[PDB]
Amino acid sequence: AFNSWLEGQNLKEQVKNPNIEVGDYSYYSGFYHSKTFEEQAVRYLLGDAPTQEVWESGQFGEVDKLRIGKFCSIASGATFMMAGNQGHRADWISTFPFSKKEFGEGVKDGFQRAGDTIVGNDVWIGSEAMIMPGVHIGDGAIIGARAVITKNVAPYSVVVGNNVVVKKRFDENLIQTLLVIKWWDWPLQHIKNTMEILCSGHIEELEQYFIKNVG
Amino acid sequence: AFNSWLEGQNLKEQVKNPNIEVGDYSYYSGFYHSKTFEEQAVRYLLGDAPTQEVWESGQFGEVDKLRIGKFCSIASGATFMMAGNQGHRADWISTFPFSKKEFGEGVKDGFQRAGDTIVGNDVWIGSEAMIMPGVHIGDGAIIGARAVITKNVAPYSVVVGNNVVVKKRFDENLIQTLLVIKWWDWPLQHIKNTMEILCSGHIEELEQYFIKNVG
Amino acid sequence: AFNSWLEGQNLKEQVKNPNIEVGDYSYYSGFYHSKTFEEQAVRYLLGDAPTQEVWESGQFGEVDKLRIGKFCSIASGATFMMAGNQGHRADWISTFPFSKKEFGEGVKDGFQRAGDTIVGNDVWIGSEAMIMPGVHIGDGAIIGARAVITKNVAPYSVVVGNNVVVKKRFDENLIQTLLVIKWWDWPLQHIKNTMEILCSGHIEELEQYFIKNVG
Ligand SMILES: [Cl-]
Ligand SMILES: [Cl-]
Ligand SMILES: [Cl-]
Ligand SMILES: [Cl-]
Ligand SMILES: [Cl-]
Ligand SMILES: [Mg+2]
Ligand SMILES: [Mg+2]
Ligand SMILES: [Mg+2]
Repeated sequence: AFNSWLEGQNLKEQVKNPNIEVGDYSYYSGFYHSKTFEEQAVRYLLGDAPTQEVWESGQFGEVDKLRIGKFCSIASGATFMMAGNQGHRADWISTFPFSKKEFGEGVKDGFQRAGDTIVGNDVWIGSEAMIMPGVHIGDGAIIGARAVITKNVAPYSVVVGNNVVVKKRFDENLIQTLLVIKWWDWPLQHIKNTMEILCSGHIEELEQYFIKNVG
Repeated sequence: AFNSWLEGQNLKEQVKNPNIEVGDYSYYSGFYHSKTFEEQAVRYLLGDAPTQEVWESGQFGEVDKLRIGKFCSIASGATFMMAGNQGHRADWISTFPFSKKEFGEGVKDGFQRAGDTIVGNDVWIGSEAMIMPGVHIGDGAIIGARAVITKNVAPYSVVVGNNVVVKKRFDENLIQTLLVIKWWDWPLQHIKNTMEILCSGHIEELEQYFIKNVG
Repeated sequence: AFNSWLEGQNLKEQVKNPNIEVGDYSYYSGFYHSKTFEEQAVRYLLGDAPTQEVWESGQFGEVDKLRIGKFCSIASGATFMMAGNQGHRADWISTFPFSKKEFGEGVKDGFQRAGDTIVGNDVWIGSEAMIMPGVHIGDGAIIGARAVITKNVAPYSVVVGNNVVVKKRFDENLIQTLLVIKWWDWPLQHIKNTMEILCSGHIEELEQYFIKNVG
C-alpha cells in the first residue's frame, strides 16, 4: 500500500472499478488509513472486490458512479459515500431494510439512487472528510479536514465543518476567467511553461498566456 | 468478521457481554471497520474480552449498560461511548486519573456513572456516528452520519451534525399513534401482513390494522 | 500494543521522535486504534519511522515540533496534524503539489511552517479529536471528543465540536491561582501530599499549601 505519508498513489493507473471515473494526476495520499483508495475511500460502490461477483451478474442494474476530475488531491481518510440511501427511507413508517427471505412478499425495495458524485478539477479534499451521495464539487474547491459535505459545492469555494462555506478563493470575475480558460485541460508543455504563474495568485497573467498561446 | 458491505450481523445472536441488551433483528453492518460490534462499536464497556478477567473480579462498581431496541439499523463505524467520565473530573483541580500505586493512598476515585444509554426501536444510526454516555434515543429516530449525540433524542426525530435537530419524521399525532401501537412488539406474522403499509407513509392504515387484528 | 482500554502507555518513556517533546506522567490510551502514539496520533511529522531516512539526510531542514506538557490525558484517536499546509496553497491558482520530476523546474514549493504545536499541562483531549497545525492549548484545558481545534485554546477552557468554546472550568481568579502555583511542576512528594486536595475543587487549599510549604 503506502510505505510513507510522503507517498501519493496515482488513481487513474490503479483504480479498476468500472464505476470510478478519475482524471489525470489526481492522487490519494492514504498512508495513515492503510488501505487503497478503492477499499477505504470509496464506500458502498458495486463493482469492487468484496462485491465484484454481485456486480457481474447484473442483479441490481445501473449504479451511481463516482467521477473525479484531474489535478485533485485526496487526503488520507477521505470518504466518498455511495449507494444512496441504502434502502432506508425516512418517509416510510420503518427505516429498517426488511428482507424478502425473512419477511416474505410485500417488501418494497426502499433503495433509490441519489445521482452520481461528481468532483471537479483541482479539488483539494482534506483528511478524513466525508462526501455525501449525489454531491457535486466544483472546480478549484477546497474541502477542509473532517468536513461533512451534504450540498453541492460552488467552484473555488472553501467549505469547513458540517458544510460551512467560509469564502471563495478569488474574486467572482477571476473565478469565471479560470472556469473559462481551464488550465487543467491544456497540453502538458503549456502547463510546464506556465508553472511559475500557477504557483502564484496572478490569474490575469495566466489569462494573457492563454489568449496568446493556447486559445 | 465481514465478507462484504451488503452483509449485516444480527446483534442478539453474537453479543456476549451481559451489559449489552439488543432487541430482535437489530443488525450492525460494519464492513469498512473490520472488527465486530462488541470490538469496535461499543467502547469502554466493562465485560468485553480485554477486561473480562478484571471485570469478573468485581473490584469495580456497577457500570452503565447498553440497551438497544429491535429493528435498529447501525451503520459502519457507529460508536457507543461508555464508562461515563472514565475518572476524568472537569470540576476537580486536575482531570488526570492518578493511580494509587504511584501517588499514595490519598488518591480519590473520580469516576462517576452517566446512566444507561438506551436506544429505542426502529432507530437508524448513520455511519461513524458517536453516542456519548447517558444518552437515550427515542423510538423511530434517525441519527445522521458522523453525528455526535450528546443529549437525549426525541422519538422519530432526525438529528445531524453536532446534535442539530433537523425535523421530525411525521406529524406529532401520527407519531403518538406509532408510539402506542408499537409495531416492533407485534407477532411476526402481523408484521409480515402489514409489510406493504410499513413500506409506506400511511400510518392510520396500520393503526386500523392494529385496531382490528392486534388489540 | 494495547492489551486493554484500561491501560495507557507512558509517553516520555516511549517516544523516539526527536521532533516531539512530552512531559512526565502524560499518557496515551489508544487501544481502540491499535497502533502507538507516534504512528497513529502524530501524523505527517518527519523523524518517525517511515520518514526517518528522509529526516536524517537534512533534506527539509527545520520542521514544526510537537510539545506536550505534564499530566496530560490523550484518549484513543486524538490526532495531531503536522507538516503545516503540506504544500497546498489556497492562495495560488492551483492547490496541487506539482513535482519537479513530472513538471518543469518552474515548480515553486508551496510548503509553509505553521509553528510548533504546543499542548500545556493537565490537558485532557477527548477521543478522536483533531488538533490542526500550529495550535497552542493552555494548561488545564479540556478538548471534547471528535472536536476539531483550529485556533488557540485558552487555559482551563472546555472546547467541543468545531472550536465551540463551552465555558471555563473555574472562576478567572482561581484559574490565575492555578497558573501561578503550577502544581504539576512541584516535587512529586508535594503532589503526593496534596492528593486529597487535587482530587477536589478546593483551589484555595492548594494555594495555602503552596504558600506554606512550596513557594
Ligand atoms: Cl495531500
Ligand atoms: Cl435493499
Ligand atoms: Cl492534461
Ligand atoms: Cl445501512
Ligand atoms: Cl482517558
Ligand atoms: Mg507573476
Ligand atoms: Mg396505503
Ligand atoms: Mg478539601
